[PDB]
Amino acid sequence: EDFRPVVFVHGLAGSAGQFESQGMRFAANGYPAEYVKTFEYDTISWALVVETDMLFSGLGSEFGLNISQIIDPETLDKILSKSRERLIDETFSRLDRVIDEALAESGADKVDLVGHAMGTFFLVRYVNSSPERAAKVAHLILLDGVWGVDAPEGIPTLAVFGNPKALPALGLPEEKVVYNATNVYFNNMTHVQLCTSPETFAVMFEFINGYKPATTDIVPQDGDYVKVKGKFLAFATNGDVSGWLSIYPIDENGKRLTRLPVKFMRVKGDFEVRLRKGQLYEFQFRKDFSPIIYHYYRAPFVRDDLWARFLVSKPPLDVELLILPERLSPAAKETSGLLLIRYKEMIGEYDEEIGGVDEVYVNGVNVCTERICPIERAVNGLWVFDRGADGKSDLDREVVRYSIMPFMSAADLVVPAEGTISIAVKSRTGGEESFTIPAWSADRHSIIVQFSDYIV
Ligand SMILES: CCCCCCCCCCCCCCCC
Ligand SMILES: [Ca+2]
Repeated sequence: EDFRPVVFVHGLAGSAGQFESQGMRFAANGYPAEYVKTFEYDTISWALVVETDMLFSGLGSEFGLNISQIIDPETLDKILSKSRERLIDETFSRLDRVIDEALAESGADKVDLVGHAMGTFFLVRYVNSSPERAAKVAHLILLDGVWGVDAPEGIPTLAVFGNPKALPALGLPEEKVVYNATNVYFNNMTHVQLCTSPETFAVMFEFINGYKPATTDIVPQDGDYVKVKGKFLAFATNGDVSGWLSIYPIDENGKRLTRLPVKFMRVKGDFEVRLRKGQLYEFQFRKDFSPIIYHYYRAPFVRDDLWARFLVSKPPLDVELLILPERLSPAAKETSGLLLIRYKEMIGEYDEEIGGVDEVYVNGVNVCTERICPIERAVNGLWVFDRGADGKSDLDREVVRYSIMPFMSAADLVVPAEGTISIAVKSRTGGEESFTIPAWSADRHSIIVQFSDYIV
């Protein structure tokens, strides 16, 4: 219509998935869906080579603490041998091409840029790098990231900050400011929650358009079908993953309704398919060079979604092998193993400012406890399996191997591989969501369930 394109840049260990709900909100208010673009990049090399400062000097987080512990000391040397000026130049030239293609497609003369966390550091350096690049930017939005620096010269900038306690608040408390920018605060929100919230959407839309949006809801569209564009990619490093995808419509207990899949395809990174609005589906994937069968579950699509992401574990940060000892035990034919994901921190420790606790039940047992999901761990990914493969559910003994992974935690719960698994969430901001799926065995299968990041 009379709108300009918007481009989003994610933070450390992030992807286009943190702007998926915001893209659907922009389209519900009149934007052509294809006007909302995302730029993805390898965050492990960027942090170590370009943002070494933030990494070991708090500007950022505690990944620095868990780099030598996770990445192979040799691999780390290969990464560190890369030229910094070279990495900066080649990555910025790729963003140039994404911006130029959005301008040619829309006829606009400028675009709006949005960054989250480490992505804010990335964008301030990008806009400051040349007059030519800044001349193509109408507005810059910085979400819960950098502070204590000048907004780029001549570009209207908005900075939005969340609850300091949220993560290592060992620094500035409730007083972070970007110089010469409009600065505002949401003290009731955690880190990733601030990026995906409907209140943040209303603030960004008014800053760039001059009026309040008519709605912040994810409005179902008319028609029987929806267009879905997605990608299978490596966690954190974000490179394209190759494999085979089978899609099956399923009933209320997770049983497949058709004999053959409704869609079957060879995927190399990005894929596109037409599906039924409001219908529950199972996305089965087999990745090249692994015999494991993956089953991904989520709520039905109610409108077109051009930003879906399916995360896959790959070197040099193969987080999934942390679970291999148990997958190799004879007991694995008898239990299931699952990963629960939500781009809005799951919190089991009570706090006033935040004002609420989440409850997450698996076969009736709450795994979002004060011990497993404390505020400081900012849990977006929760692993549930039988630690030790001993047939015992010891929920009070922490699973130490995950204490070193960012945004993740784990629960020692025996889930029998017979019949179905029941999963239910009661959100700290109100409302509930539930799933029933088959209890696939861990010796040959992996289960991923993604909860919606906002329930009205
Ligand atoms: C700021 C964004 C945080 C994102 C947290 C994601 C947690 C889930 C990690 C999934 C790792 C790959 C799993 C592959 C399938 C077993
Ligand atoms: Ca156990």
